[PDB]
Amino acid sequence: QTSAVQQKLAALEKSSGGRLGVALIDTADNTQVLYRGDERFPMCSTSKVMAAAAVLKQSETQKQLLNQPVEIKPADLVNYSPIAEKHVNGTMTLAELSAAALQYSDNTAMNKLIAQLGGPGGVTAFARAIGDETFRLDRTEPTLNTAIPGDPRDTTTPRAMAQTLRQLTLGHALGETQRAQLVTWLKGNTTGAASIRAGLPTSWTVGDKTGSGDYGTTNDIAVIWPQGRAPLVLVTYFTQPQQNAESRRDVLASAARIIAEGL
Repeated sequence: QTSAVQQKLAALEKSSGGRLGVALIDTADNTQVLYRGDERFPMCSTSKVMAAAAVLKQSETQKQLLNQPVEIKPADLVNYSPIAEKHVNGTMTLAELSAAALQYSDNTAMNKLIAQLGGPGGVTAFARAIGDETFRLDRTEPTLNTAIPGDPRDTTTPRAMAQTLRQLTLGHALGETQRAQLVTWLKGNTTGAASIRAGLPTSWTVGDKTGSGDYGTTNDIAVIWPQGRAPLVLVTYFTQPQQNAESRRDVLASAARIIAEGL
């Protein structure tokens, strides 16, 4: 059971020197394309989607939760927090933290989302509650990015993440206003133009969350709205053998382009 698309993804992976994972869901017919779909990959910042969604779920029973202020102290600042660093010795609301984590990949903001959920295990508990048995968040930023090969911490599989991203953005894992808010945030991502988006026709609309970490780990998870047809969900995970390997967003664009050729 190896398709033309899977053979092309294998050829891409062989040329890339790394390990590639892909899961597509076409919501027009619920069909799937999987490449290493059940192998675990380090999530890095793609886990920010699960944390923001878990807070959105909390806000379904607390109408003012997203306006709740959270203190940002100098000691809270973790590498790559361009929004939180403007608010040190001040506050950001949970909505502001969600937007910063999703759209700017603000690490301190992610840590505030994790804390609001009671720790990394609270994010994992939310994943289980929406039917994801695979996702595990074990650490905070920045150590969740160590991406060590063979390490199960802070990993998921492409298959699971694609199914969860569908349920969160297009299904009913969240209330309708909350699903719309998540979609709005993802569509406003600033960090995605070189990843899945770069491999798709420019007329298609994309919301995505990127991730990057050690071992050259380069990830992207996306909901895709092609012109005139039902949306797609696509996840592309990539990781490399050397701890200091460089990012390869072009490999995710290449995977997305192969996927799009098969439609």
